[PDB]
Amino acid sequence: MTQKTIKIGIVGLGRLGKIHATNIATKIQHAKLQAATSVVPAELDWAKKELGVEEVFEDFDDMVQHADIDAVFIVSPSGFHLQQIESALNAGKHVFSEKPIGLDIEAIEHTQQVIAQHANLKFQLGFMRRFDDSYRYAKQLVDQGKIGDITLIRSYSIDPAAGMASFVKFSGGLFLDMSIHDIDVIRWFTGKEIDKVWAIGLNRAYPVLDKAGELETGAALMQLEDKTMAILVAGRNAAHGYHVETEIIGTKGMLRIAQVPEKNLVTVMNEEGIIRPTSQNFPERFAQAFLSEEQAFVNSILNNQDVGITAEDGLQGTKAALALQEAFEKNDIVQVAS
Amino acid sequence: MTQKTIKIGIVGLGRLGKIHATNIATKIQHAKLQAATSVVPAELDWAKKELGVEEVFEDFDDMVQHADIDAVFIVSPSGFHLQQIESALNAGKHVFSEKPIGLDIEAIEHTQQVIAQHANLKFQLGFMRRFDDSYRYAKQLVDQGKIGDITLIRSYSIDPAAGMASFVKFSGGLFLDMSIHDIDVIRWFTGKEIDKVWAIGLNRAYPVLDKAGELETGAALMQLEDKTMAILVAGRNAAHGYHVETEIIGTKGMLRIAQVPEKNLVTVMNEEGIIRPTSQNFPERFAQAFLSEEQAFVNSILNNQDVGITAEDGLQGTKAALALQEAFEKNDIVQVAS
Amino acid sequence: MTQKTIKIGIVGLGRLGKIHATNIATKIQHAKLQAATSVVPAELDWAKKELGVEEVFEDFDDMVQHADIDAVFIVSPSGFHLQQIESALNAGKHVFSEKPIGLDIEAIEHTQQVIAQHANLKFQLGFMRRFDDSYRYAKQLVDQGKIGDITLIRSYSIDPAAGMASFVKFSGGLFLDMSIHDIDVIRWFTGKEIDKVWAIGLNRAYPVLDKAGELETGAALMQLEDKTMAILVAGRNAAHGYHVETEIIGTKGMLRIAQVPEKNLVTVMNEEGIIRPTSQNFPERFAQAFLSEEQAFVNSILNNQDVGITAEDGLQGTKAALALQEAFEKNDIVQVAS
Amino acid sequence: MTQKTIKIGIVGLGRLGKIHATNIATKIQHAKLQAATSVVPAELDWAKKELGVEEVFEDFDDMVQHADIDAVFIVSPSGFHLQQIESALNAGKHVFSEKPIGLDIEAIEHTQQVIAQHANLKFQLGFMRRFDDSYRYAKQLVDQGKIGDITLIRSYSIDPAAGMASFVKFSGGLFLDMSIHDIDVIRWFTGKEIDKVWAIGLNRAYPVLDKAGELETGAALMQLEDKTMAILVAGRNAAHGYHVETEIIGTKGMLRIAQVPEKNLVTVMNEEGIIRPTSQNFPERFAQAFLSEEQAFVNSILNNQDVGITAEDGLQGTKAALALQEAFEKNDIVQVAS
Repeated sequence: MTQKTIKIGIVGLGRLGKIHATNIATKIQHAKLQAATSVVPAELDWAKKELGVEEVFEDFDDMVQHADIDAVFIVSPSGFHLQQIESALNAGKHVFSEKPIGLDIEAIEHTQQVIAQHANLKFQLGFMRRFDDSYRYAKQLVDQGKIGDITLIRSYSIDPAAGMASFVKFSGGLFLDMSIHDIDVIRWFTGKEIDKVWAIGLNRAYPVLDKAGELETGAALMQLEDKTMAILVAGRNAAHGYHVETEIIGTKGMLRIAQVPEKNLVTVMNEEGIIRPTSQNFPERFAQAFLSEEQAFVNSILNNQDVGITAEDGLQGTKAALALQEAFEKNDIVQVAS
Repeated sequence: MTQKTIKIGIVGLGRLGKIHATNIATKIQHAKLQAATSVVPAELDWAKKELGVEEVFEDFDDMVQHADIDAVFIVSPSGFHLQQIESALNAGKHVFSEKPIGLDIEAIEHTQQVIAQHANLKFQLGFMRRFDDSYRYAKQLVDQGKIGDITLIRSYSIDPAAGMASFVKFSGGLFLDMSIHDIDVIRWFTGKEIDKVWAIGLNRAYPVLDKAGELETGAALMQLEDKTMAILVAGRNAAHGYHVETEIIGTKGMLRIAQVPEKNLVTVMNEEGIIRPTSQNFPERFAQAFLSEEQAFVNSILNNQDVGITAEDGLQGTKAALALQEAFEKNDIVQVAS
Repeated sequence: MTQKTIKIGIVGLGRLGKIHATNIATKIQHAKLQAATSVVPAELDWAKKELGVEEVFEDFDDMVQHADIDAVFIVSPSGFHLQQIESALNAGKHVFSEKPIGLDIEAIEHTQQVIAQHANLKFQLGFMRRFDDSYRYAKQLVDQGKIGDITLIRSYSIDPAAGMASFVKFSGGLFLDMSIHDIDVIRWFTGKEIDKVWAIGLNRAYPVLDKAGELETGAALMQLEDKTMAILVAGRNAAHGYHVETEIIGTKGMLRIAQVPEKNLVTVMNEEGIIRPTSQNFPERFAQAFLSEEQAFVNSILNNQDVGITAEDGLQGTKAALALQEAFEKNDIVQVAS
Repeated sequence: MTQKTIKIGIVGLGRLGKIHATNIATKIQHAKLQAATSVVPAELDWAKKELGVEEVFEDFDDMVQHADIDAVFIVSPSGFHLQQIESALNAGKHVFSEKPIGLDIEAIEHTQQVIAQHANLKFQLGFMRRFDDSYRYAKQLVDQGKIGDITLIRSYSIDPAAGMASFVKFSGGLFLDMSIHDIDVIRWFTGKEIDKVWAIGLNRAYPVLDKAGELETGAALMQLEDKTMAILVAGRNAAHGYHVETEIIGTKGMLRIAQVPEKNLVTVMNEEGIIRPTSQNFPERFAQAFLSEEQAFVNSILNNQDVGITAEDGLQGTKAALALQEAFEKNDIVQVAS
């Protein structure tokens, strides 16, 4: 029978890792979750009991050398992405990596070289908004010329207040954590790069974040290479739920993706007025996008086609995020290319 | 100087009467509130102090015979409308009357005759939705042919729950009280008459209304002369505010007027979700429409033009409402013309 | 390994049949599409090529007697449902049947008996709205007591105008075709039965439907056993897309499910105003619900649990729809139990 | 009789001047439009014919010295505001002035001194958003503590594309023209001043604006004195109508004023999807606010109360706008106080 089953090994079984693992094991066509790596025991036992994973490992290199797998999903903390990407490729495995690709520009370029030396292997970064139905619908309108050339993009990513308490005592920075997907969306929609940025921020609700070098809310203005404008807001304290919204203003029109984060098709009317319930967290909002990107990765290997999300999209995402962080600490305009 | 000041006398200084009186005295161009009639003393003192009305009367005929007025606003209880309309016309005064025109078909036809014998005097019924900006905008689309021929109209009029307690111990019927404006809207938009109706109702939240021969919620289905369909819902127990909504389905499109009763342009987002505050009562929702119909009445006299709301619109409104009430009591289909 | 793979045979490979078949073959866990029955050759070849179905049949009884299947999906025209349900159960197969269960009350009761004689086999009717995320969310609010007791339900099912031309030359009636899901929704939310109904209708846009004994738009008012009110509208000519909307008015609140049929989270702003794109047809709107009901059927067999959609829900749906049709032809109130 | 009629003279009978003049003459209580000044003949003839203005003048000082007026409305081009304000106050007239107060900081401080020397005369600047029902409703929520302390304000003012052609051949700058009301809104809601700003802009749709030192779209990021953040967008090319929107993010919630610029309560559904018509221009959107601010000015004189909009609100508005313009030309962060 034609085009068989891709056996996948996963590393990282935190919240996001468990989503990918569960999806691969139960919902994704032509895929099997064969192996898992974690150095937390309870996580490996979860993988065996809940998902019936056959091979467990305490060490990533041990998994890639010995497990019966064709591909890996890297969902470890960001500091490990580059070394795990390189090892997997060197052992002849296809690679899906969560964002960001890495944290250090020099180290990222070393990985770009390794990736280029394995052109026969698929490499995909987890920019899942590119697979979200609403984002894709908007991209289609833009590609068809329906709003003309893009003059301004505004994107907000604000985590729910429900997670603030855990964060306070729980980073890498606000823009690195929260805005990388927004940076990618800007590049994806425009085809252009970010030139210079200024970013400001505030810890009003939780001033303890000041001493921790963290931010609860930040905003940025960005000028792109052709003088295109972009506005970012990132935050960790949205009272109404998970607020991810992207606005595109063009010469012929305007559109918004999730102007408000509608949960479903239910409207409630009571003494409080007219109420639309909201989506509450990222797994709820982006459930479909996660499944679609996972399936796209599996199909890319089976059909030997490139998905079009490159190490370069990863590098630029990290670079712009670093530039935003630097602009915030200096409180001055920073050029991204520097 | 050209086209002077219309002096107006008012009878009825309940909630609605006070709105008209205040508007005429302070906001309406080319009008003066000259006289007021009421047999509640406190009301006449209010009219003198608050509005500086010059002539007060305890008797309507006394006012129309002796006051220095050109026109009257009849805002008395519905049982008095016909006799006050006739008296005012016989004394040579222009007449604005609140709905309904009257309660008894035979008595209404007697008044139609009196009105016909005074063709040089203006007569206007208070169907204020015809002057509401949103209703007028929809009428314009319909007249321009933008939704084609009308196949179905659904109209809801539901008073806020906040008034239920006072109503319980406080009628004429639900459809007479609440649906007359909806009946007029149906006739206004279509140009057609209502043929047969069935109406049902329920006193779920306040079953004490059963013994009082009143209804807290009722619904009706109506077939118009050309087989056009209409649906009515009337109620006294809306939790979210004052719900007045009209939906028109046509062969080429559909529109809704106040799908939800938005208060203003403010959206609130908090832990409850996305909230739109609502309008709470009729004076808030129809403030503009009241002012516009009052000004139209005054201008109709000054410019000697007919506004186009006739005693016949009044008769048919009362007739259809009676038919709905009869259908409800019999629990059977009733033909309106009978 | 525990709880294996349910092999399914399908009959009916029209539009809806192909959706179920594709889903079962590619997306549903623990299921295999093993066999297909059709007497259109092209359909069987589609099933073999596209879905790799192993066993094809020209005759339903041949499939149920000889194919290697544990369960059947009946997606044939409604006139065949009862005889295929009985045959499948008699051959020891679990049964999913699309709506309606059947068309003749007497014949339906015969099938109810056969079903009762096979209590160890699962039987499920395709009322997919019970599995839709938005309907389930509303049901949850209702069950939690959040809108109090239900006083009125309004449900609209209107097919897109895009299908009118094919329908004209293409029935069973409007209420049978379009309103069965609405009838089920009413029963599901309330727990109550429908007592008496009146239905009217019109063929304004396409009067050729008059001679065919069909309806393009119809409306109905229904009184339930406890004097609960329900309003239905069914149609085949919605200009804006596929309009399926359910409104529930309670003593403490109100909710609407898909007040407007939003396609996604994209809002467009151009010279036409503010635009929300709409879902266009049933497969788009109810994609999730179809997958969920299919998975629920498969899991019900594996876990030996009843889903709770019975032959009785089927009987009552057909009965009320027949009553609506009779009320329309007589233009009079009809009691459902008669 | 108590508290008489305020006689008003107006200068400036362009689009905005005609709105104020018409309102004062026909709608405003206790006011009379007595005199008009213009050096365009047709404008004075309009004032006499259309509004029955008694005294016309070609020279502003001639009007203030000789006309029978108690107060003046200054609706001349911005370059004349300061000299006309001073002259009116010196001749003992109450003053309403449109924004901006003036263009030159030094000249503005000279006028502040003149204003201080006439403390017995009312002075009011035309920041009409402070009188808009939706803005006032939001201010009320903020004052009541309902969204906590304000962390970010985003305000957009975008003129309709319908006016671009006339503008191209038709300035003072984009931020001066379009963003002064937004600056005032920020100060009004927060009580805080703007510290530093960066502004960027683009002439994508109409690059001819480059040579004219004008902007079609601009964006700005602002840091306020307590590290509060603000985002501005100003433009002249909105395809969907007049887009004025203000978003306030607080520690406990978020609100938007006119997230989309809804025209009325009508929703249209046709082949294009679900459509909300939009307001098209400033006179339509802010009709109510203009009437309210005019009435407030008249009442302030009659009741000898201060409205609370000062020359200082004017100075700071102009200062911040100049800072935004300077930041744009330098493409660098500018401190407002410098």
